[PDB]
Amino acid sequence: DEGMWLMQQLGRKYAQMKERGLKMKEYDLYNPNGTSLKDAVVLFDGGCTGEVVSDRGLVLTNHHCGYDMIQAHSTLEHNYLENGFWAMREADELPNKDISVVFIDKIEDVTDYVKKELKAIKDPNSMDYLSPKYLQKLADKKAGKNFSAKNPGLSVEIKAFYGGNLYLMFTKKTYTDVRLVGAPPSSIGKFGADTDNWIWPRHTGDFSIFRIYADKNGNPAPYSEDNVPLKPKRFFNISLGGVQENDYAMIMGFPGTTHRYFTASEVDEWKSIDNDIRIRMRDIRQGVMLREMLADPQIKIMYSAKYAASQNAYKRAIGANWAIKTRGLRQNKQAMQDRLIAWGAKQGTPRYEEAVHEIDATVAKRADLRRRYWMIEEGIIRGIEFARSPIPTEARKEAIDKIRTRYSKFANKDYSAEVDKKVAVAMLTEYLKEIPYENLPLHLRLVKDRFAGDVQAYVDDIFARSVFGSEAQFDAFAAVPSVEKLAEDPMVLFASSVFDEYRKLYNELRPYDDPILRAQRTYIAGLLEMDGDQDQFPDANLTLRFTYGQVKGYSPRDNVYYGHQTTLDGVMEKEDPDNWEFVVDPKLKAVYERKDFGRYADRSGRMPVAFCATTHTTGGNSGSPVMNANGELIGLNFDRNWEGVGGDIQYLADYQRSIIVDIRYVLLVIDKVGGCQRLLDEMNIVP
Amino acid sequence: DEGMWLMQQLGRKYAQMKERGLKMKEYDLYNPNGTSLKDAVVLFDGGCTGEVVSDRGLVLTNHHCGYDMIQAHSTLEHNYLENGFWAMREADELPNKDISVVFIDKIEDVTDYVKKELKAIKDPNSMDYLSPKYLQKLADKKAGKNFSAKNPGLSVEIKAFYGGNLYLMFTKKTYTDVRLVGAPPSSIGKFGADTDNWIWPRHTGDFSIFRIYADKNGNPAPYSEDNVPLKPKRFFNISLGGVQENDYAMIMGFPGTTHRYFTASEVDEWKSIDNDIRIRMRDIRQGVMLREMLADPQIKIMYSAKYAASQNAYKRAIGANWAIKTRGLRQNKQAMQDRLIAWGAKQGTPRYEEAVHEIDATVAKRADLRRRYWMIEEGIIRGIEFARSPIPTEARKEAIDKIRTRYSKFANKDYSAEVDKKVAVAMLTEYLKEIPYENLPLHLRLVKDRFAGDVQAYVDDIFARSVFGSEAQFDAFAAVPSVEKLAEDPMVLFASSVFDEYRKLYNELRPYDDPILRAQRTYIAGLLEMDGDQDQFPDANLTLRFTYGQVKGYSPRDNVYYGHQTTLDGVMEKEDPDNWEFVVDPKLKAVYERKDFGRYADRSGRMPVAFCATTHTTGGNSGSPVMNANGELIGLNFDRNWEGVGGDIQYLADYQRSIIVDIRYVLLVIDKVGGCQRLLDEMNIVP
Ligand SMILES: [K+]
Ligand SMILES: [K+]
Ligand SMILES: [K+]
Ligand SMILES: [K+]
Repeated sequence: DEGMWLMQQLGRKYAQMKERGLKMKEYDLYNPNGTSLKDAVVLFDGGCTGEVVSDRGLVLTNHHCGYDMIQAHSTLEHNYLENGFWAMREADELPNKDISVVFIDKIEDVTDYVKKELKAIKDPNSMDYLSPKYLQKLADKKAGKNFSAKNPGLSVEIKAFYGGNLYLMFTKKTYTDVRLVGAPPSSIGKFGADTDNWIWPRHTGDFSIFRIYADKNGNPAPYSEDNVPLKPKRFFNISLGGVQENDYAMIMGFPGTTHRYFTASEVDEWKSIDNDIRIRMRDIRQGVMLREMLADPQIKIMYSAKYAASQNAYKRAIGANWAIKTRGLRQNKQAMQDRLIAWGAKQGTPRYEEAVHEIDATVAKRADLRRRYWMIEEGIIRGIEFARSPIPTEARKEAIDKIRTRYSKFANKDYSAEVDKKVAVAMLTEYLKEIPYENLPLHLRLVKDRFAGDVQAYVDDIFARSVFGSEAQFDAFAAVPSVEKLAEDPMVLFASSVFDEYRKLYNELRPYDDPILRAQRTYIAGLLEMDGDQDQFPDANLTLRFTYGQVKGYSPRDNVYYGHQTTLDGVMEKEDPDNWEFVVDPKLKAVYERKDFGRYADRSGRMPVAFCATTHTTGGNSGSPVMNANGELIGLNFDRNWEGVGGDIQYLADYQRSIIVDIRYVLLVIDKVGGCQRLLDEMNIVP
Repeated sequence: DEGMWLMQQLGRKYAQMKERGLKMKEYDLYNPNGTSLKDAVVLFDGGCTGEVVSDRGLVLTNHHCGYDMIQAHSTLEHNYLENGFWAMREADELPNKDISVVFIDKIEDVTDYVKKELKAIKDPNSMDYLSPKYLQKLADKKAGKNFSAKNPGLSVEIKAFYGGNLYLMFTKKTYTDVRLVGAPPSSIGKFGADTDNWIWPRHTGDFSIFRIYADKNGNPAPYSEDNVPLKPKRFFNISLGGVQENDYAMIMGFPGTTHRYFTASEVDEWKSIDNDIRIRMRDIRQGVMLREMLADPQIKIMYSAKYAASQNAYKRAIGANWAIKTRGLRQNKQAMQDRLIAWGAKQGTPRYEEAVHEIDATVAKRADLRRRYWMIEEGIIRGIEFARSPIPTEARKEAIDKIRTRYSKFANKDYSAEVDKKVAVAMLTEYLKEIPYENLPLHLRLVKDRFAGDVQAYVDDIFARSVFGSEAQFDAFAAVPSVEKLAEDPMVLFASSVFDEYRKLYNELRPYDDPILRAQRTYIAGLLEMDGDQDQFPDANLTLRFTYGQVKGYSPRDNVYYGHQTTLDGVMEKEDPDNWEFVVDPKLKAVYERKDFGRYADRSGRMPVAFCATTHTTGGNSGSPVMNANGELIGLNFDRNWEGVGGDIQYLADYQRSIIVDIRYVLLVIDKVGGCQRLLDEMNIVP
C-alpha cells in the first residue's frame, strides 16, 4: 500500500494496516518512550538499512551493502568475495575501518520550536528553513551543550519534512565497531546481478551478516579487543512460518528521495528532458559498447562493468517513462493540483494557485538551460571517457610525474582509445545535432569551423596530436616536455572546454531550485490543510519510515502473471557455468540434488528463494527488515521491479513491488553452504 | 492430451475424451457410412487444413494459408495483402489458379487386402510395403477401373500406418474452384509474425476466408462463371459462447510427421548431429547477418526476410534441444524399448530386441557421414549464398543470356556480396574446424594448400576473380567471353565442388534409411501387440487425425505463468508504428478506443484475441477447426509454442500447446474491420 510513513503517523495508519492483516499492538511496533521493534532497525554504513537479529548484536543486511567490507578483507589466497566468509567463533569476526551502524534512539516533533526560531530571520525568501547548518545549530541548542558528554554515543539532528511544514528531531546512537561475521559466495549474493537488475522474478541470495561490538555496558566504543558483543534492547525473532499469497508484510528502513508532490509541469519536464535525454544518449553509448564487446573478447572484459553501470540508471529511466506513458502519472498530478486550486477558491485563498503557477513558470523558464545541461552531462561528461582526461596545473619534473599519475588512471587497463573514439564519434554526432553552434562548448565549434562538419576527423585529430592520445605519445611528451604543446593540446582543450560549459550551465540553473522549493512549502501546506496527512505521505529524506502491504505478485502484460514467490528450482533453470552471474555454487547444487532443505522448504518440498510485496520502497531500503503480521522477520528487502520505479512519483498498486530475499533461504545458505551453526543457535527462530 | 488419432480410433478414445468434457455422441463426430463433423474438415491446398462454416460453402483457414492467393490478386493500386480484401457480394469473390480443397469422403481399413497382396513379393527386404507407386496400384485395383467415371470428383489413395502394420484407404473428393472471399489486412493477419514466431502469449488474427464453388448438384467442377456455391452435407456452427479455463477442446486436421517411435539412439542422434549442428551453424550465420543489418539500414531491408527464414527452424531446434535436455525425451524412449525387450524375453520372441539393436547399429554406423552431411548442408548449402551461384552448361551467345538470367537471380536486389563474404568467412571457419582436410569438398582444400590457412584471403580471391564476383565482372565476361576463364572460375569451382560432396554424402546415406524402416515395422508391431493402440498413436503421415484436450495455459519457468487467453489489450501493448510487424490497423484501434465489441467480448468487456489448448498438433494443423464439447467452432489453430516442439517425439503435457485464433475475434474483424455483414448472416452463429 502507498506511502513511506513517519513513525509519528503510526496511529493515523493503524486501522488501514489492521485491515491488511497487522496483528501487533501499535505500542510494540513503535513508541516514543519505551522499547519497540523500531529499536531493532539500523542505518547501516550511512545509506543501507540493516536489522538486529540476535540478543548478542548480530546484524543482517544485503550482500551488496556488505560488499566493500567483504572485498577489503579478501586477498587472492583468502578470496572471501568469491568463496563466502564464515567466522566459526566470535574471535574470528573481522573488524572494519570507517564503518558505522546507527540506531534511532528517539524521535520528537520540534515543528513549533523551529517555526518560532525562524521568525528571527527577516528575509521571507531565506532558505535557512532547509539548511543543514542552520538546522544543526537549532538541534545543538535544543539538546544543551554537554549533551554529548552526558550521553555516550548519542547525537542529535533536525530534519525538514513536507517541504518545510514539519520538523523532527532525531537522537541517534552510533556504533563504530561492527565486525564481519558471514557472507555467501558472490555467485549466490550476486546471482543474476546485472542481467536481472530491477527484474522480478528474482533469484539472488543478497545477504551478509555483521555483529555490533560495544563496551561491557553496551555503549558505543571504537574498535578494541576488549570490546564485547552488544546486548541490544530489541532484536527480531526469525519466523520459520514462511509466506503465502496475500500475507501481510511491512518494512522499516531509510528511503532517500521521492517526488510525490511534483506538479504536472514537473512530470512533463522529467519525461521530456531528464529521462528522454538519458535514454537517448545512453542507448547510443551502450549500442557502441555492445557492438565492440561482441566483436572482441578482450573489450568485453574491459568494458562489461562500465556497460552494466550505464545500464543501471538507463533501465530506471526506461521504466519511469513507461509509467508516465501507460499509468497516468501526469494526470494524477494534474488532478492533485486542480483539486487544491478549486478548494483554494472556496476558501478565498489564491496562494495555492499562485504557488503552482510559480512552479510552472520556473520550469518553463529553465527548459532550454536544463536541456543543455542534461545533453552535456549524458552526452559528454558521462558519455565520453576522454572528457575526463588530465587537465594541467602546476627546474623539475615533479608535475610531469603528477600528470603521469592522472594519465595512467585515465588510460588504465580497462580503457581502449579505439572504443572511446567510436563512442565519442556517435555521442558527439547526436550532441551536435541537438545543441546549436552558438551554445556549443567552444572547442566543439571546430567541427564545423575546421573539420567541415566531419566529427570522425575531429576526434581522430584529438587522438593523433594529444599527449594523452597514447602511452607512446605520453612518453614522448615526458621525456621532452613543451609548455606550449601542452597549452594547445586538443584533448586538454576539449576537456577544459566541455567542463567549462557544464559548470556555467550548473551555475545558471541552481538559482531556479529555490523559488520551486519555496512554492512547494506553500503547495504542500495547502494539500495538508485540505485533505490531511492520512493519505499524503511526506517525501522521503533519508529518515526512518515504515511501509505496509501484502505478499503478492502481478501481471506485467496481457496474459502473463508473475507469482509472489521464487524457488531454488528457478536458480537451477538459470544456471550457466560460463557466465559469472549465473554460476551455481557447488554446495548449493548438491543441496538441490539431495533435497537437503532441512526445515526451510515448504510442505511440498519446494525451497523458497525470494518473494515480492506491495510495500512502497525506494533507494535506501536495501537491507530493510520485512516483518509478518506479528513482527517476526520473514525476509530482507534487496530491490524493486522496473515497472514500479515510477512509484517515486506515484505508487502503482498493480505493478510496483519490493523484491525480498526469503529469510528461509538465508537460513538455508547459513546452514548448508556456510556450515555456520552457531549463528542459527544464537537467533530466536520461531514457528 | 497426447495423440494424433485415426478416425477408426474414436471408439478407443471416446471414454478418455468424455472424461475431459466431450458431450457429443460418437456418431456425430465421425462415422463410416453417414454424415459427421468430419465432413466439414478440408485439406486446403495440399498442406494446410480448413473448415466449412456455412451452408453455402464458406471455408475458414489461416491468413498464412491464404497468403499466396491474396498476394496473387494484389496489385500496387489494389493492395489486398496490405488492406484486407472483402468481397461484398458472391460475384466479387476471386477465383484462384491451381488451388484445391479436398474432403475425406470415406475411410476404410484395407490392412488385410494389402498384407495379402504383399505376399506375392518374394524379397523379404523389398520396400514396396511403403511405396506410393505400389500402394496407388493397389488402390486403383480395389476401387475398380471406371471408378472415376462412376464417381464425379472422387479419387482413392492407400496409406501406410504404424510402420507398415496398418493400411487405410481414403476416398477423396476434390474441388478446384475455390474463390477468395475475405482477408484481414496483413498487420492483423501477421501481427508479431517474426518476433512472436512459436511464441505464446500470441496476438495474431491469422485467418482468411474462401468459398467452394461447384456444379448445380454440388459436384466438383473446374472454374466457370456458371458454377454456384457448394451446398455442403455438413458445416460447423459457430459458437458465441467463448472459452474458459479447463473447457474441452478438440481439433481435426492433417498433421505431417512425428517421430513417436524413435529409439533412444535416434534421440541422441537428433540432438548431437541434426539439432546441435543446425543451432551452431545458424547462430553463426545469423550473428553475422544481424551485425550487418544493425550497421546499415539498407542491409536490414535486404536481409530481414532471409534472417527471419533462418530463424524459423533455428528456434525450433532450440526448443527441441531444450526438451531433450530438461524434459526427459531420451529416458522416455529408453524406457519404451526396455519394456518391450523384457516383454519379448517373456514371450520367447527375441525379434523385438534384434530390431532395436539393428536400429542402434545403423545409427552408429552412419554417424560420421550424417555429421558430414548436416555440416555441409547447414554450413554451406544453406549457409553461404554463393554456393548457389551459376554453374554452366551449355556461334552465339544464347547461353551467355541464359547464364545472365541465373546470375541476376543470384545477385538480385536483396544480395550483397559484402554480406555474403562476411557470412562465408565465418561459416567456412567453423566448417574447416569441424571437417578434416581428407573429407573436404576439393576446392576447400585450397585454403590450407594455397592460402596458408587464411579463409578471408580465400574468399576474397573467389570474389576478386570470379565472373560472378560483381555485375561489372559479369559484364566484362559477356561482353568478351572465354571458355577457359569460365572453366577455371573459382566461384564455379567452389559451387561445383560443394554440391558434389553434398550429393555424394546424400547418396551414401540413403541406403541406411531402409534397415531402420524395416526394423521399425517390427518394433512397432511389438509395441502394439504388448500394449495395444489405446495409448500409442500412429505417427503422423499427412492424413486426417483428431486430437483432444483442454483450454489451459502453462508455466514456462519458475514463478511465471501464461494464461489461456490473450486479449485486444495485449495487441495495444505491443503497438509499434515503426515496426511493420506490430502495426495496429486504424479501424481496429478505433474499435478498441470505443469498446465497439458488439456481442464478441466477454461479460467484463475484455475482447479475446487467441487462446491455447493441450491438444497435440504439428505442422499440417495450420487452419484446423477447434471445437468445443458440443462440436461448435470456437477457434482456428495457427501455431504451437516453442516449449512444445519436442512434442513430435514425446507429448509434454505441462508445456506443449496449440495456439489458436479465437473465433470471436475472427467475427469481430469480419464485422468491424471488414464491414462484411453478409458473411456473418450466412453462418449459423449459436449461443
Ligand atoms: K536495482
Ligand atoms: K528515489
Ligand atoms: K511457427
Ligand atoms: K512435424
